[PDB]
Amino acid sequence: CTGNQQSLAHSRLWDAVVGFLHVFAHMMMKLAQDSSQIELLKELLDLQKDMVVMLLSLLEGNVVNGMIARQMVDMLVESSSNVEMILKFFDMFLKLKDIVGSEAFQDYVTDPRGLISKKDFQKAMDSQKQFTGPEIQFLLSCSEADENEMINFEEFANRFQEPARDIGFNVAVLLTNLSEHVPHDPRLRNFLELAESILEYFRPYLGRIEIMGASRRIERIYFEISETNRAQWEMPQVKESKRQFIFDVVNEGGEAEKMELFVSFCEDTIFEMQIAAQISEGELEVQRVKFLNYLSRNFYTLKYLALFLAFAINFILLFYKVSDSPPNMVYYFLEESTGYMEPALWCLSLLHTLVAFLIIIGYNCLKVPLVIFKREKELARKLEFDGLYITEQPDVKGQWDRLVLNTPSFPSNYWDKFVKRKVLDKHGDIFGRERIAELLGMDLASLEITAHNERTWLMSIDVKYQIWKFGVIFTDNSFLYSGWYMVMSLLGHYNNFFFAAHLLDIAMGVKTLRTILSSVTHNGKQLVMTVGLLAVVVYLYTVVAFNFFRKFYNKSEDEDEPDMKCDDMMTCYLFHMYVGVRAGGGIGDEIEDPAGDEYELYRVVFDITFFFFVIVILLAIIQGLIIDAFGELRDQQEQVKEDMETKCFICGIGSDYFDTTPHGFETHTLEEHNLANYMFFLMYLINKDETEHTGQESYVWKMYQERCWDFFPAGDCFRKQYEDQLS
Amino acid sequence: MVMSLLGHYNNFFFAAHLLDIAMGVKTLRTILSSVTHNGKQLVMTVGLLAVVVYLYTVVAFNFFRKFYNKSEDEDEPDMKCDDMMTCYLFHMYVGVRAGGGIGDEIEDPAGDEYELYRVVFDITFFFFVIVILLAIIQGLIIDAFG
Amino acid sequence: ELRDQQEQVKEDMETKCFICGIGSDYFDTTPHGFETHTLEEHNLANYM
Amino acid sequence: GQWDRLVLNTPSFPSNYWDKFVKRKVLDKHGDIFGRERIAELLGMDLAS
Ligand SMILES: Cc1cc(C(F)(C(F)(F)F)C(F)(F)F)ccc1NC(=O)c1cccc(I)c1C(=O)NC(C)(C)CS(C)(=O)=O
Ligand SMILES: Cc1cc(C(F)(C(F)(F)F)C(F)(F)F)ccc1NC(=O)c1cccc(I)c1C(=O)NC(C)(C)CS(C)(=O)=O
Ligand SMILES: Nc1ncnc2c1ncn2[C@@H]1O[C@H](COP(=O)(O)OP(=O)(O)OP(=O)(O)O)[C@@H](O)[C@H]1O
Ligand SMILES: Nc1ncnc2c1ncn2[C@@H]1O[C@H](COP(=O)(O)OP(=O)(O)OP(=O)(O)O)[C@@H](O)[C@H]1O
Ligand SMILES: Cn1c(=O)c2c(ncn2C)n(C)c1=O
Ligand SMILES: [Ca+2]
Ligand SMILES: [Zn+2]
Ligand SMILES: [Zn+2]
Repeated sequence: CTGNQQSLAHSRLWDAVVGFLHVFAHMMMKLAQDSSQIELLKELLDLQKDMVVMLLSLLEGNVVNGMIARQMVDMLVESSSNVEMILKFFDMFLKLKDIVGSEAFQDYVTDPRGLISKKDFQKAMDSQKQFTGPEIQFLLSCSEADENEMINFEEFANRFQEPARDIGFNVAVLLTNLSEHVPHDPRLRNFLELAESILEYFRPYLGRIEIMGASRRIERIYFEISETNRAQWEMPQVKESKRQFIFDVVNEGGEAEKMELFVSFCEDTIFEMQIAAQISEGELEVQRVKFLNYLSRNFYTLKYLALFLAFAINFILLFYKVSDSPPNMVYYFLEESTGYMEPALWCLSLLHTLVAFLIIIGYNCLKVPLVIFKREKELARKLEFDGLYITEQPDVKGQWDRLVLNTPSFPSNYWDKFVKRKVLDKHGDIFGRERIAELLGMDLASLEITAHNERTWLMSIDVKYQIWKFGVIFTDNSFLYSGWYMVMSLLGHYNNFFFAAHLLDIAMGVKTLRTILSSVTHNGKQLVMTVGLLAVVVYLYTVVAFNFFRKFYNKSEDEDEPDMKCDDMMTCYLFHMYVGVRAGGGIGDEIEDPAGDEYELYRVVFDITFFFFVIVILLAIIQGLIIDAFGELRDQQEQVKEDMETKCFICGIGSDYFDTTPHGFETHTLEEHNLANYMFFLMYLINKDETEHTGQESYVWKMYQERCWDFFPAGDCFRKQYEDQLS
Repeated sequence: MVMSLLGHYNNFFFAAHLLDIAMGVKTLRTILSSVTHNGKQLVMTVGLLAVVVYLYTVVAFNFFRKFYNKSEDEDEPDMKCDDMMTCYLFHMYVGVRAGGGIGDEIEDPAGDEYELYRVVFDITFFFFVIVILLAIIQGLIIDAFG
Repeated sequence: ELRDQQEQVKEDMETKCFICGIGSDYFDTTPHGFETHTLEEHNLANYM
Repeated sequence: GQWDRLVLNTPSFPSNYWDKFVKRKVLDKHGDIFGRERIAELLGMDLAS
């Protein structure tokens, strides 16, 4: 609201702030000289944290060159000599941790207790040339004396770091906000170099983002990112979902759902991260949980020991021979005279059947939730928004899903556990409350009569919900492939040739191969037709042979024994389709010459036409289709890599508009619109309270809690509105 | 230099310098870099050929050993498909080069015993290998040239 | 080629208006801009 | 890189790269931050002398 931000811009509020600036720079530098003064100083840092966030919330709704920004900067330079004293206090107490991490001063202490001598550590700071002369006696006075041989550099590093943590980040926000807001202020240029160390210690934990709300203006929004949110973001199990999410959105997804899939992806990744935090490192439950944690943690590598074994049980098997007298036919092993192979074969079989099971359990305990999360989310959301069932009517998927609504735990992974009430209330009467409570199993009256508002897993394991979950998982594809790998492994103990069907998983995983495997199924609906066309053409050329050319079809040399393959038309047709399309010269290559004048010319056309139509055209098209489907699937993976280096993926502005300066597009992508920044912003919003969301924060949040996507830039990024007014 | 020097050992080595015409002559040097341009995705295709011919060797070693008698002599039986390490080499040697698939080099399935199954074995070995993969490869090669 | 003539159609019908020769970019400066434009401004069904 | 980490001690590291004073430059610019004497030992400069 401007009407308050105008009145605050015209009082003596700056002159109030200047007095608060002068008391802050002098209270700390007096209070930093005792251990028994530290209780007071933590309160002071939390106070000026709340002061500068008032300055930030005063500087929201800010234009690039506005007088509020200009009254902010001269007030900082009317309060110069103290505001560097607070800046140098942040600057000295941050390099103190980075200096003491060097081994040059751990070598300067020879005490095994760690109690470094004061004058010894005094010349240590005098050895490095970054601090000043008065700084070390300021630091020696900050240190404890303890018979002048003990400063205890370890506790001295982190003592004044954790209470000074958020405020040192927060002051860097305001400095980098205003410097990004107004250009050409050399006092700010004096300020930014004076506070360089607090920038780089608080640049990775910072994140920038740019949203456009509040009557068509984009503005830089800033936030904190924890160490924990960046730790479980740079995991490959999270990253593999992203690389797929990059693919199927820019390839087949339109510009509309791009953002809707993005926040859905932001929902799903946030999920996997919760369940990865769940598994991060009488007692039957405890032992089993340790077992599961061990499994899932190794899960990525337990697949490699399954691949090895399987490539070994083969090199062994590749040594079978057959004979009558078993040293009827008795399959046995060559016995190459190495370590007894049979024994090792049995051992590896066992293993390959165990290390499969423990590949199934891992999948069940890792990738299941994120699927029974994707289903629950999508369902509930297409329920309380589109009113799928109560108003409209369904898709085998939908019919199957119309089974858990009665369940007492419908939202079992979808965080929102109140999606029951919402739908009822929003269609309360329109479709009959009691009817809706019956459909959803809420128990209406008693439900709302729940005392909550007013005032042994096997033991109670709901059956019906388990049935729904198993149905949906068995409907999954990747679980079916792991079920097939288990079933083949198990069946292998029946006959080791089945340990030659795991041998085959090298293929379905090895990238360049997996493409060649999807080629067939990519357009089978238009390759099966071609095969069928081959079947019908060979049919038509079989019928004529069965009406006029039966005479020639005698593939038996024996004078007496006549074969006459072309008598039972079901036999002639198979003869053609078996040795016809494989002759390479057509059918006429496998029958007697037409030298006989009888129908000689007609057969001379039958041969040539069968060859040309089939073995030159169709046995070509097919190959054609195949090779092609292999080429296109090698381009869909190309266009992505192309455009991700050409478009911003948030706004549809190419790289040319950001090529009018070095690293223009690069910098734009790297800080203006890193989508990682957006996904972090979503987590930061979800984490903090509601009573603390600032204006723009609460605004974007409340436009998210009802699924409106008008707060993404999509058309201009802070260099099309203010391009002229900023250099 | 090493080939030239070794040539004095046996003049056929003066047929390895003969080959430098190639590595310098532009239009050729391209054809030579084609193979190494994407070998990481052509070696995989070869390997896929190896594995498919393997899978079609195993079935022949479990049900079709009977047919694999490439020796005409009445007495002397060859039976190439007895030592699986022998049957697999027989396939990978005269299989992918038949141009009509493996079924072009064995006795006819006229015998009703497993006649239909062999009529599918032949056609599938031909289609999957000699029409698809021995095509892709050529494909990869020609492309890398384009 | 006969598999591309059927491609270009599906491409451009999602790129041009078919009544005015204005692409989808000019109607991309707002959500569903091109979509709304096609759906009410120029549904040729409306003309017929 | 590992192989290149062999000539830094050599008395003639910049043998074709015209700049033959690239020894001093690096020392001076990281003079203390990483220990002069340590850097002179790494680069075979013989610091003081
Ligand atoms: C380890 C491995 C390496 C290679 C390499 F080719 C590559 F280059 F790709 F890495 C090689 F390293 F060998 F060179 C190929 C496949 C595997 N196999 C598995 O990961 C594995 C093992 C057992 C059970 C299952 I399930 C799997 C497994 O995850 N399979 C699939 C096919 C990837 C599962 S899916 C159908 O994609 O969901
Ligand atoms: C003279 C010549 C002509 C032709 C013509 F084909 C062309 F049209 F290209 F000019 C021809 F004139 F014959 F038509 C082709 C190759 C040569 N060979 C050499 O230059 C030669 C000789 C000996 C040792 C070496 I080393 C070379 C030589 O430089 N080789 C390479 C292969 C170019 C060296 S590299 C691997 O490229 O570094
Ligand atoms: N808004 C964006 N516009 C264009 N490209 C983007 C955008 N956001 C991220 N990227 C892309 O993300 C990539 C970041 O580099 P990086 O290699 O780390 O990611 P990756 O190639 O997908 O694989 P990974 O990060 O897992 O190693 C860059 O290619 C960068 O272009
Ligand atoms: N003026 C127009 N510009 C671009 N596209 C148009 C225009 N008018 C109609 N269309 C196209 O007509 C299609 C309407 O969707 P719809 O699927 O119903 O038609 P269809 O795909 O041709 O087949 P059918 O309507 O018979 O089911 C949209 O793809 C829409 O882009
Ligand atoms: C896991 N999770 C989310 O993913 C989420 C949320 N609110 C919004 N989202 C996206 N809550 C409360 C939540 O617990
Ligand atoms: Ca508030
Ligand atoms: Zn952008
Ligand atoms: Zn129009």
